[PDB]
Amino acid sequence: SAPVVGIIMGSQSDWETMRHADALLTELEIPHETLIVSANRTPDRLADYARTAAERGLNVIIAGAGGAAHLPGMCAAWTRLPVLGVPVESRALKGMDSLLSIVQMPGGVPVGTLAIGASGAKNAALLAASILALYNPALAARLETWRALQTASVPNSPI
Amino acid sequence: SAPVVGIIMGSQSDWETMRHADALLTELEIPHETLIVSANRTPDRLADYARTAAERGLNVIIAGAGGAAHLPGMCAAWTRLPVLGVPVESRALKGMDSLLSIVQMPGGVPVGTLAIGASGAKNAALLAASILALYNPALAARLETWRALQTASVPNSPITE
Amino acid sequence: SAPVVGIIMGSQSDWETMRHADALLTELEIPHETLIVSANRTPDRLADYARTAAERGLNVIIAGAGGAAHLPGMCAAWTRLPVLGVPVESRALKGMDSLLSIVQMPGGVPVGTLAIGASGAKNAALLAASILALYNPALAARLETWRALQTASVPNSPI
Amino acid sequence: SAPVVGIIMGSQSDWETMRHADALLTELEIPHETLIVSANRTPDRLADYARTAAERGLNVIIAGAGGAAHLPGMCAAWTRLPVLGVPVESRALKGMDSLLSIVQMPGGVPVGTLAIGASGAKNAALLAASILALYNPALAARLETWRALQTASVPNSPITE
Amino acid sequence: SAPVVGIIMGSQSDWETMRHADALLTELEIPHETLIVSANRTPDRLADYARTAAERGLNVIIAGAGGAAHLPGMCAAWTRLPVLGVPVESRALKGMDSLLSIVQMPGGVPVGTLAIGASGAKNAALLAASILALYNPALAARLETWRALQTASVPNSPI
Amino acid sequence: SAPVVGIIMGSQSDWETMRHADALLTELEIPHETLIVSANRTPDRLADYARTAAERGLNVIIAGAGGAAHLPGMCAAWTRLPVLGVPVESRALKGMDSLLSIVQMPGGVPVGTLAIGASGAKNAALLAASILALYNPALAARLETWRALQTASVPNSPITE
Amino acid sequence: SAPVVGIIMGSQSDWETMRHADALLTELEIPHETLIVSANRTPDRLADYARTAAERGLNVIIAGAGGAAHLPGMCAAWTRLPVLGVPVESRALKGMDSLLSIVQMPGGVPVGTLAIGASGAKNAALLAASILALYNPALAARLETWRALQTASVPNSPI
Amino acid sequence: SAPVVGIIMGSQSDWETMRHADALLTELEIPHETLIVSANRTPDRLADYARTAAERGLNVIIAGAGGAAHLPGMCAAWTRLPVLGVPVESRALKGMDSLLSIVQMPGGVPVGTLAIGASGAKNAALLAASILALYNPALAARLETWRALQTASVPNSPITE
Ligand SMILES: N=C1[C@H](C(=O)O)N=CN1[C@@H]1O[C@H](COP(=O)(O)O)[C@@H](O)[C@H]1O
Ligand SMILES: N=C1[C@H](C(=O)O)N=CN1[C@@H]1O[C@H](COP(=O)(O)O)[C@@H](O)[C@H]1O
Ligand SMILES: N=C1[C@H](C(=O)O)N=CN1[C@@H]1O[C@H](COP(=O)(O)O)[C@@H](O)[C@H]1O
Ligand SMILES: N=C1[C@H](C(=O)O)N=CN1[C@@H]1O[C@H](COP(=O)(O)O)[C@@H](O)[C@H]1O
Repeated sequence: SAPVVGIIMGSQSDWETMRHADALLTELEIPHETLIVSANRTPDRLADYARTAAERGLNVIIAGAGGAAHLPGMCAAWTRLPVLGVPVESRALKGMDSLLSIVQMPGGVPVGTLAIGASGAKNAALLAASILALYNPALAARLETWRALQTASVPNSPI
Repeated sequence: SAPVVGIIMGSQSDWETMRHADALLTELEIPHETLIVSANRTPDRLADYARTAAERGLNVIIAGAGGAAHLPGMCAAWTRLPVLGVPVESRALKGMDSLLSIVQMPGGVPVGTLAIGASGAKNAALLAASILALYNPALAARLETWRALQTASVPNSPITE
Repeated sequence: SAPVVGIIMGSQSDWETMRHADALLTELEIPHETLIVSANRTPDRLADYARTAAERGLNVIIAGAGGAAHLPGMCAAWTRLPVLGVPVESRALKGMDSLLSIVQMPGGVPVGTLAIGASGAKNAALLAASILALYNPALAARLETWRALQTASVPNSPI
Repeated sequence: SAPVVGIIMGSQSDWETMRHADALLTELEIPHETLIVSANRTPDRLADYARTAAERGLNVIIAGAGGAAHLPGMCAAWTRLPVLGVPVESRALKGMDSLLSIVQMPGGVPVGTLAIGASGAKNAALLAASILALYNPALAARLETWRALQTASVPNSPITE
Repeated sequence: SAPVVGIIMGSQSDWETMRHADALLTELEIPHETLIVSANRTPDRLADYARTAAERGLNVIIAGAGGAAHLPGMCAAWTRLPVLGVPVESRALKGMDSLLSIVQMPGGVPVGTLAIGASGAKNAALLAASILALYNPALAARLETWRALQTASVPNSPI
Repeated sequence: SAPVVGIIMGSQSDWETMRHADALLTELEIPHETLIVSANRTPDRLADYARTAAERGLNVIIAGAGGAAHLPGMCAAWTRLPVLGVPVESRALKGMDSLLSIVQMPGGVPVGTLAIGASGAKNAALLAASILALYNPALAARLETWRALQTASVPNSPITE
Repeated sequence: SAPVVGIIMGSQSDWETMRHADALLTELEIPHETLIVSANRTPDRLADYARTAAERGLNVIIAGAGGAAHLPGMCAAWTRLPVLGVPVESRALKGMDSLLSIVQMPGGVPVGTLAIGASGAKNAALLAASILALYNPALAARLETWRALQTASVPNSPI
Repeated sequence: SAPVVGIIMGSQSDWETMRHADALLTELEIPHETLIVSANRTPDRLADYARTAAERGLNVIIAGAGGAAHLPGMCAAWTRLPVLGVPVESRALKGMDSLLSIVQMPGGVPVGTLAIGASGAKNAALLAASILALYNPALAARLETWRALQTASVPNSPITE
């Protein structure tokens, strides 16, 4: 019942994108928390959140942000847990700024980066699930089922 | 000594980049295998590798590729295991083609992507380590020590040649 | 009556773009099939489709996909037939990601790439027709007529 | 020994790239001609070449060009034959100007575009081969053998210098 | 009364952009013609148009096109007259493809390139006017007046 | 021998690029002046130059600049004469910053932009020549001869080292 | 009561973006002026404005423009005062052209550049405030309060 | 001799770029400190530095970083002082990743960004100088003299090797 995955995002504006990560984890019955945390506007909140993640029982953190998107990398800077990053698409640069600021992390501080937008958010949840599946047979089976349903449900011809 | 991490790359040319992932895993004492598999040139070899990864005991796959990089994504298409992708720097487009071909995976088939080049390879290994550390106390301690040393090793002031 | 060209696309989302390829082939009376095939979501479906293409009588394959667009290159990886690729334009990167993932194929596995979007889809069909025309006089004549009508129909002044 | 494939390029500078297309066709025993034709600098030469390609027996045209690359597109404008385009890498923009100028053809005038550089030239020849193989059993067998050898020749593990 | 400037565009689709060039020339009372000419769809029409431009009395040609935009450069390839190019903005790449295909012309075949879109079209007309002004005092004066009105009409504060 | 074309550049560093414009004008026998003027570093020098260009007899101004290239645009802001701009290649961004800073002029202040680098400088001179040729029969003939020679000088087949 | 910060923009079109800078300065009670000044259309107006800035008592200038955006750099070329630049997002290149034309200034003529768009405009005002705060305790306190309210007001969870 | 400007950089590798900022401040006689602080690798070190900057007497912070450059932005997150950012050129992406990671700060946390590379470092120091000059007549005169000399030092015509 206690969250094993933490979904954090730069602002309310990111919810439209990050909700796909939330929905996916719920579907796979993965206990998690969903919060707003800004690296630049709430730096101490991030430090505390990331520092204590492991102690609170979290195993994976999904972080999403737009623009310069410092959130994912800074979260990874304070936690030893795997951090997955979702570039949130934005008006001007369509998430290209977010993508580079997240994926180009220096050696030593990784952020497993997913695609820009909703699909990236969804995949961050699926990637987190695949990580948890390594030591949770029940979840692993549910993940196998989800993947199998995806493959089997793709139509053979367009409508 | 059974491998828990599989490092695959599209070619020998990618090794200069992927060797950094191999070195880091060895440093952290994580048993792994290193192979060359091309999605575009040896698709059946990739299919066989990816389909049997889980049953062979692998827990994480690190895939490196450049250009129209399809290796990580296709590997992820055949395995339920987490797949981490490393964009190998390309000559003309400096790895931008590699990056987009890897990171822009459709919803439903994830590939955790790392930085272009050596730094990415190193982080892919560190990310796989943090994944394995979730259920390996010994490795977790080793990872912690490694991270802590990195931070304490950063100089405080610049050296003027 | 048996299809000599196969139009495959990553998902239903690509139909809005790939229908232009379909329409063009029908106009030129080129027998063909139109299907949904995902390299990442239905890898085995793609392997089987591409592997058996030649045996089924297909001469050219038109493949369209958005995002990382692995479909065209992976199809070419399994078939000896000419594979033409159409980058499908997408929200964030406007098909630039799709273009690079398709056109930058390594030496040994070609994908004749067309423009991003509807025009690329239309041109993939026209390119496939020009290939088939090399050994089909009737089609070659119809293609000559289509090209001639295009050139002759361009207005001399804007409205 | 009549040519069935025509390899045209904008300049001598493009030859370093296009020679790879020439070499591959020769390897597959495909009769072809190799010429220098510039759309921007020798437009009338291009018009003559493209208009007569079909009547001269050519079946596929491989065109290489860099910068504001118009050679492939204009060639396609005058011939009904399939035209394959090879973006030659440019100094400043690393071939991005070459790529967009070639691949972004308007609906109605196709140009099958290949990768930037040598790899593109090689694939343009392989693509032309696969086109010709549709109605040439002998070439088809040769192409098949070539592809099969490429796949079997890929190493299984990396060499550590 | 005979046109001294020719405005040519790739297709009707470009009119929304190229009309700004047309409007500007009319405002400055510069005799001109406005036509649709496609380098790729009507190659012979372009060759003939460009080849005969000088003989017909044209002094400057404004050419606009989107996508690969071969029109401006190919026009310059056949005429000795100054050719000005306008990259027409397009759906996918926002005219970046058009810009590079026009501005990156090789040494020996120039195309004076203007900004992407309506402003570029307007400026192509103004640039053509500044060229004609060099040997037409009446026009030069009207151009001076237009430039003076532009500068004087800029508000001092936003509304 | 009064100059009719003015070639200005932001710095000595830009000369390697702009010398190509100077050489071409001299070749076509077009009297011109070549100076260094920076919009960002010598704005008043630019203002004086641009305001008096027309009264000094100049007919066309060729301006070269790199980086946040403002020289061509600001020159155009002060003169009614046609201003041609040459984007000088930049180190990091390979001239893309130079290109956009020059070509994206607001409606009302034109700058005819040429290719990044040497080719652009050469074309700026050729464009200025074609402008001057409109009312100079002698130059027109020289320009025609120059163009015709360029086309006839293009090789027909590639040289294989 | 006399303005200590000058907000200048390329045209009325930029107001939608630059108003955020205006609003921010008013909120922090920083006396300022808001004007339209075009480097390319009103060069002499800019020269005079920038040259006299210091004499008029201005301490910081915020300049915003789209497209080639010469305004910020040219303003900095004529004044010794700190000049902050805001790339205004535009149709075609989404402000990437504006960003490079502003940030890539040569050594010797700086322009502190902010993000593309509304956020950049807002931040230019905040940066100007932080500069003024260095020698105005009352403003410094109000700035501390504004920053504190920003941090404290960020929600803990998305709605 | 108390420092009023703080120059921080992510690594020793960034020094080649940031030394230009150090040199300019020293030239203008502006007391400053130069340190190495990484946002991604020494976050706690950055937090301590940024939080105490104001109380330690610093007035302006110049931060240089490359790649996923977070140093300037995070420093700005903890201090009310103006923070100027210098994008350090990166190998593959030539500093574009550095630039976007720095300049695209969210509304509410400003970072005045300068050009990619050395020029940016130099301008960051000049910008900090102009800020300090607002309330330092002596420095203002020195800055004025410096600017005036730069303008008068620009050559009027190019040197032909
Ligand atoms: N860049 C940040 C910073 C961070 O945590 O890195 N705080 C949030 N952002 C991003 O700022 C962007 C716009 O936020 P806004 O609508 O609150 O102004 C969002 O994409 C958010 O993720
Ligand atoms: N990238 C792929 C993968 C493939 O086959 O390569 N499967 C399909 N896609 C692309 O994913 C994009 C979005 O698909 P969606 O609306 O089903 O989430 C489409 O452009 C589709 O072509
Ligand atoms: N690229 C060309 C080619 C040329 O003349 O270069 N013919 C026209 N185009 C461009 O094709 C684009 C789309 O045209 P369309 O709406 O007729 O399909 C237009 O921007 C037009 O300028
Ligand atoms: N590029 C300039 C020039 C300048 O001052 O640098 N004058 C104004 N602009 C920009 O031109 C763009 C479009 O202006 P417009 O709507 O008046 O045509 C605006 O973003 C404006 O900032």
